[PDB]
Amino acid sequence: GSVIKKRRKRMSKKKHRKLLRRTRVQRRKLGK
RNA sequence: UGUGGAGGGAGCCGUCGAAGGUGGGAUCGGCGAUUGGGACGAAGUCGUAACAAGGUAGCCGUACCGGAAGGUGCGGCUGGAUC
Repeated sequence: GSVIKKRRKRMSKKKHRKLLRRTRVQRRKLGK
């Protein structure tokens, strides 16, 4: 088993997560 | 025998009636000032996060935080090394 794969996975996950932290307001108070 | 009679038609009325209109909706596309992140880039800036115990072992899930890689906490795994 390697960890390169899991790391690329992890990075995509993290960037999407931080994007959601930054847009937690706009998503809610836009898409109603 | 007579403008007689059935009877029929014209004509008219009603049912159904396409197209035309009104109506608020569905669905499908396009545009959209601005805003995202995605790929590639020549060559550059910021750092050293990772690979050897990568110099704080990494990694999974989650929460918080941070200029950025990332850091810390709780639990877990070895796909973790020496003795």
